[PDB]
Amino acid sequence: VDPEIELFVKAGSDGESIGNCPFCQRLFMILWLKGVKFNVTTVDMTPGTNPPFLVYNKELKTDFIKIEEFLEQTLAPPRYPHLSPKYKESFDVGCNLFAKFSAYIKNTQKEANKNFEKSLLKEFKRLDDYLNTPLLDEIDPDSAEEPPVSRRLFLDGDQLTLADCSLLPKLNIIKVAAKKYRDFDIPAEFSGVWRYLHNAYAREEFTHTCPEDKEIENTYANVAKQ
Ligand SMILES: N[C@@H](CCC(=O)N[C@@H](CS)C(=O)NCC(=O)O)C(=O)O
Ligand SMILES: N[C@H](CCC(=O)N[C@@H](CS)C(=O)NCC(=O)O)C(=O)O
Repeated sequence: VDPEIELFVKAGSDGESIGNCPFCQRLFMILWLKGVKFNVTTVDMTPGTNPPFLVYNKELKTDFIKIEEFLEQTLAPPRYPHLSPKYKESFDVGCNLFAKFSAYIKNTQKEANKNFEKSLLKEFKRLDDYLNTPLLDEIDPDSAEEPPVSRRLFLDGDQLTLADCSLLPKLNIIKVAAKKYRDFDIPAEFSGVWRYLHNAYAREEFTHTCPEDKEIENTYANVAKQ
C-alpha cells in the first residue's frame, strides 16, 4: 500500500530518454531511496512549467523545492526512511560548487581560464576536506580512536542522504561538461572527492538516474565554446 506517485522529468534529445536536469535527478533519487512505488514520465521540451513536477494521489505539485520537503516529510517511517542528513554541513558543503562551475564553463575569455579554474578548484578542495575529515560519529574499528582519514562512503555517513541527492547530480554535470569543454579532470589528489565519486557511481540509485553524458554535453555546446 503506497501512495500513487508519477514524477515528470525532462526528456533528452530523442524526446524520450532521461535529459539533463539535476533537480529532476535529485527527486528521482529521493523517490528511489524512499523505497516507494513510483513511475517516471519524461517530458519533451521541444500543465505547469519546466520539469520536474510530481502528481501525488491525483494532486499536481510544481514548486520543486517544496516537492523535496513534502516527499521527505510525507514518506516517513515506519514505512519509508527519513533521508535528511545527520549533519547540516553535509548540505552547506558544495552549496557554491555548481555556481563556480557555471561561471567557469561559460567564460569565453581564454585569458581568464586559469582564474576561473582556480575558483572551481577552491570549492573542490573544500568538499575534499569535508570528505577526508572524520565526522563526529566515526570510530576506527581496529583502534577505537578517531580515524586519521575518514572512510565513510558518502557525504554524511555510510548511507545516501538528501545531501547526496542534491550534490551528486551536480558533480556528474561538472565532471562531464568540464572534461568535454575545458579538458578538465577533477584532480586525482582530491582523494576524498574520488572516494565519494567511486562509492556513489557504484550505486544504481545514482548511476541509473544519470542522463547519458551526451545530454550534458549538448546542454553546454553553445555556451562553453571559446
Ligand atoms: N581577475 C583577473 C583577470 C581575468 C579574469 O577575468 N578573472 C575572473 C575569473 S575568477 C573574473 O572574475 N573576471 C572579472 C571580469 O569580469 O572581468 C586577474 O587575476 O588578472
Ligand atoms: N522514461 C524512461 C526513463 C525511466 C528510467 O530510465 N528509469 C530507470 C532508470 S534508467 C529505473 O532504474 N527505474 C527503476 C525504478 O523506478 O525504481 C526512458 O525510456 O528514458
